[PDB]
Amino acid sequence: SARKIPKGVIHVQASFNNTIVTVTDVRGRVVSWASAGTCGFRGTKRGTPFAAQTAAGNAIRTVVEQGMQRAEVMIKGPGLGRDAALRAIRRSGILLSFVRDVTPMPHNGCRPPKKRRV
RNA sequence: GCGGUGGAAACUACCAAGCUGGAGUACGGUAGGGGCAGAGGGAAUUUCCGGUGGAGCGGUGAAAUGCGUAGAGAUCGGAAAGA
Repeated sequence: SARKIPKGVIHVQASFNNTIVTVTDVRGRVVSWASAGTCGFRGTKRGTPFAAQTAAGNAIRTVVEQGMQRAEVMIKGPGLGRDAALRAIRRSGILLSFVRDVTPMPHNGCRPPKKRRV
């Protein structure tokens, strides 16, 4: 089990080739995580909006032991996995308070690597 | 062409004396990522230290090497580091 409080943050690591749908409490002990590599298929298929939908659905379908009402989602990063994930959470329709972005916006910190030339 | 000699004085040069628009300086402002030195800053990244949780994470045209049950990645806190 857990603390049994039905409010908790959801983080969506939407990568450029993957998604991770994790869900955790206010302190930060994770109650479940499920990614595109978690839900079966793996390779070039993972990181597509069907993987965001299935990974989000298989992520938050297992919080029915909690039955969280007051949801709040804190996504991160670029990729094709955001909008399908928000349509998945709104499909489950639980009390999504506010979604938000927490993406790392650097202030010219490190040099990003070589351009691809492909 | 060179030399001697007699004349001219506009121009270059010369002698002397003024002139100011050229150029500077004095003064008052004024704008500036001009330079150098000293302090201070916060994102981000990486690594380490803790709590969670458990199988992938990462990557690609598609894969693979890598890393991961010695608990990775993700998440929250704690430091430190250089750029």
